[PDB]
Amino acid sequence: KVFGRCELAAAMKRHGLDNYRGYSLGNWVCAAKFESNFNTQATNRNTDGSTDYGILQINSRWWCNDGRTPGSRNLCNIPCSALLSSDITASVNCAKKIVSDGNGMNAWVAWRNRCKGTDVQAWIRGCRL
Ligand SMILES: [Cl-]
Ligand SMILES: [Cl-]
Ligand SMILES: [Cl-]
Ligand SMILES: [Cl-]
Ligand SMILES: [Cl-]
Ligand code: NA
Repeated sequence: KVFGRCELAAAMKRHGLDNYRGYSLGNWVCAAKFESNFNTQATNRNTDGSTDYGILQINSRWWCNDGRTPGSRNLCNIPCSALLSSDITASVNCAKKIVSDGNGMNAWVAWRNRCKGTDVQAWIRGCRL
């Protein structure tokens, strides 16, 4: 599923991401835009053999099991394929664990390089929330 901007903002708000660990909703929409272009089915392989999955490009090196990342962890206790669903529940719940692990949203490289320090409120401007 390719979400619209305001559609995704509303879904993330319903799932409790607005101001989660102090990160306003616009931060999460901005991260999703540049990680996946709002596409739940996005995948990308990393140099070390791990793979990033879904709307927030969560990495099989630490967070999910895809059966092909030897020596990795599965800290969200899910198969990585669950992060590609049109229902974003699994991605949101795993992202909550990630952002709580000490480094905040700096875990998302695209957030750090393209959202951090910008006017992220623009990403939810005009949306009915
Ligand atoms: Cl957009
Ligand atoms: Cl915001
Ligand atoms: Cl594995
Ligand atoms: Cl949902
Ligand atoms: Cl933080
Ligand atoms: Na893994």
